[PDB]
Amino acid sequence: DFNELPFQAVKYIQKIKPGFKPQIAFILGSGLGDLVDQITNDTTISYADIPGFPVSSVHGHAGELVLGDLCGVPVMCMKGRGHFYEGKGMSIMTNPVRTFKLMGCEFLFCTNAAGSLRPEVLPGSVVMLKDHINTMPGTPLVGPNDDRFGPRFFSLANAYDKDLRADMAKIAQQLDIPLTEGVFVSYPGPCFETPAEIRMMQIIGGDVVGMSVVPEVLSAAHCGLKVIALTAITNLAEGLSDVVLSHEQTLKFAKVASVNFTKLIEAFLKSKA
Amino acid sequence: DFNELPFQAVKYIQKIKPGFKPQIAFILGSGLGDLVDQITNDTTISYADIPGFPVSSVHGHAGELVLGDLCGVPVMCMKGRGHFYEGKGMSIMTNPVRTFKLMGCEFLFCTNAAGSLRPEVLPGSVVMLKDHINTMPGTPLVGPNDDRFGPRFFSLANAYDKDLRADMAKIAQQLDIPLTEGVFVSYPGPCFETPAEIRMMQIIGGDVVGMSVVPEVLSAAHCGLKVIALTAITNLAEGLSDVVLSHEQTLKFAKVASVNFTKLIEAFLKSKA
Amino acid sequence: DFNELPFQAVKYIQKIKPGFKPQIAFILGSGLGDLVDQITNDTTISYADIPGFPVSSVHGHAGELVLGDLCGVPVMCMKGRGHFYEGKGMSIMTNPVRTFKLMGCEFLFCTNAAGSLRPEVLPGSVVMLKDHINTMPGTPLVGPNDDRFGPRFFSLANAYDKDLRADMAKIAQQLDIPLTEGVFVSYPGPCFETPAEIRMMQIIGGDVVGMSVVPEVLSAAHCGLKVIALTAITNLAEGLSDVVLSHEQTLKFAKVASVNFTKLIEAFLKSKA
Ligand SMILES: O=c1[nH]c(=O)c2nc[nH]c2[nH]1
Ligand SMILES: O=c1[nH]c(=O)c2nc[nH]c2[nH]1
Ligand SMILES: O=c1[nH]c(=O)c2nc[nH]c2[nH]1
Ligand SMILES: [Cl-]
Ligand SMILES: [Cl-]
Ligand SMILES: [Cl-]
Repeated sequence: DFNELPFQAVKYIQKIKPGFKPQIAFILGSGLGDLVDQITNDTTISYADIPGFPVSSVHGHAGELVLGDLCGVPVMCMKGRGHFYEGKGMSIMTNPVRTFKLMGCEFLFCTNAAGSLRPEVLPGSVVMLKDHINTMPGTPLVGPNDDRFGPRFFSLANAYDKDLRADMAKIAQQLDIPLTEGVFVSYPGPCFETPAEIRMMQIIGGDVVGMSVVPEVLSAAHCGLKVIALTAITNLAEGLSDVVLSHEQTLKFAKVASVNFTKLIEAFLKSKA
Repeated sequence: DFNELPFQAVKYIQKIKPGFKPQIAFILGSGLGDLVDQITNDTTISYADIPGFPVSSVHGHAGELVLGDLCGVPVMCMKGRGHFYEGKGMSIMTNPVRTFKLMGCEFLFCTNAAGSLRPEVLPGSVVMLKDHINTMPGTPLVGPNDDRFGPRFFSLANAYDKDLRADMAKIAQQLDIPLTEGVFVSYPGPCFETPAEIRMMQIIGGDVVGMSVVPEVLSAAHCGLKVIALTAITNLAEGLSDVVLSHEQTLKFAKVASVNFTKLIEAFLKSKA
Repeated sequence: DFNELPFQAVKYIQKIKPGFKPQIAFILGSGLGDLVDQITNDTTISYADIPGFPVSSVHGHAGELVLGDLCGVPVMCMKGRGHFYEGKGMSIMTNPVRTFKLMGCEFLFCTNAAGSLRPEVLPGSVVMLKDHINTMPGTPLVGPNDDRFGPRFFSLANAYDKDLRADMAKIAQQLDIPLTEGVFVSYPGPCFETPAEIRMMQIIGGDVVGMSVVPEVLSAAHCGLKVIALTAITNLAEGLSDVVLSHEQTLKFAKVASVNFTKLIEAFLKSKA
């Protein structure tokens, strides 16, 4: 029955907001939740009410899907995501991503907060992801394949769509907002990484490290939903500075990064309208 | 009851083909399924009918065990394997390998199709595996130990038997068929690897990358079944060429590689008869 | 109900030994089990009788908790641990560690036997751990967070307490016992590592490799229990010598290492009394 959930999600969403045809899906991580306040003609749906969507174990911290118009683009925005560290496995974002796909989104704009493995890319920066290295155990597609959504095996050669990256690089350049491209390393968490793990990630070629992104990106590649993913850098990774990592610390720099992050998103959306 | 399955498999196989005493076990991966057509005095058993053997989730694509004589050697050939990405865990090949052991095979000849991490080892090549690096989560032997089959802890120093490798290297040299030796890196799949993951695998010392081999090889080391393993290279690994990876692409070069792969297997078997 | 087990463990332990107020917790791995013989005013409790404590699958090899006075310090010593390879997941040491915490221990002294990734650190040596790289799948804290014990996210910057390391380095220097500091790499097991895996671990910056430590250390960091961890080197890691790895081989050098290991522990305890 897990496999049917996106079809039920679609029927539910279509009944709540008849007529609505989203063009772009968003996943809103730390610092970017507030972007939903800018959506007009909006409808908000609790994840508790949408089949297959993640429900947090923390009382009062369940996410919401916001549907509406943003900068001339019809969007469906997940305010909140599920993570591998929640204990529901790597497939925790597969049904939501398939729901974006079936709703007709042309692509997914994934956002998250994370640490920089490069000392010269500082807290408060935004980075555009160009590839990943997965260190979470397994992948979301382990298990029987649902061929309704995609093939048993699939290439990750364009997992972070090349043309969307070129589109956004042009926007950043127009805005004079620095936007490096980096390789994302996933980590299971929910502890932050040790300093030795961070040095390992540098050795194997990582630029950014975090606890999300990979599950939803792999689920998207499987069902052929294009992805662009940008990250708010909230700290240099463990061992690279003397800052104490904590969710409070994360949220501090996520707020900072959100100022330019929002300018990039708005200009990008206006360019797609 | 999972632990008893090989004893039931043996009783079943012995009833279907009384008298048969296999000398060598094979696991036949992509391109090498057709080798079963060369077996004489053959009996074929659907995996569905053998306790503990893997049954695919894909309608009509269940494997078969073929018992008979090949080039003067009594063999038992698994046409098809189970993989970690099927979602039954790392132990999906443990009962079949224990079945080879209890049936009396002197060793296991493992075959698979995979990508080359070395640009100079080209698609259509055959490589002999000499060691592995496991990146799948856990190992097949996680869980209580079945001491009927092997010890709680076990060395992997000769996981790809040294003397069998020397035997096969002599065969390849006699035949003038190039046969490099390589370190195999396992990957969970069922996505292919990203280009950054491939560079990571090069950095850590890999030569070949694929989605099988390790589970059955670790299960074999535990129960003391010797292993020789050869791989058909079906592509350079992701990012090392501009080919699009897909199962169709795999099968294309598996057919090519199978020509020399079969010559090596036949000469090797004649040398053991 | 898993989450309540440490509270039940505490009530049970307090009833069996009313009044007892441990200052330091120990986990006793290979070669160091015998240290419990030196505890006075001792009480011994089978793990079978303590809620949440690990019970081995091997008949007759269940561990025991020993409570008493050692070198002027009230201690609670786990003689035996649970491991990831037992198949109960990464959380197999979480309840025992939380039990140490609730009992009031000021820190945990973790001990284990393991392989050296450095050829110049020889079998029979003792190493003090300063950091780790986890290669086991996931972490003990994957799943809903029990905020009674610690936060959803947590830093590993001081996972091997810096001041305890300085304390012990002074002891080793006073005793003229060599004590290098090393990065520990965890491995799922229960196979030992391949030679290629060992070279990978050297490449990524490891100094010592073993099948425990990480689960209990991460559980301790989550609930804020300070850790000092020392390792008995029982072999150079696979491929670095011609010794055959086996539990028998491990136990051989664990006995050797235990002589200086015990001197270090005794002097360290006297310094804390
Ligand atoms: O895994 C992570 N590592 C970090 O450094 C970080 N910062 C924010 N979020 C993060 N996640
Ligand atoms: O994991 C894999 N990587 C590849 O490049 C490949 N080619 C065939 N089969 C393969 N499996
Ligand atoms: O994973 C391990 N690797 C080893 O070399 C070793 N020696 C003792 N115990 C060990 N565990
Ligand atoms: Cl985030
Ligand atoms: Cl194959
Ligand atoms: Cl130990």
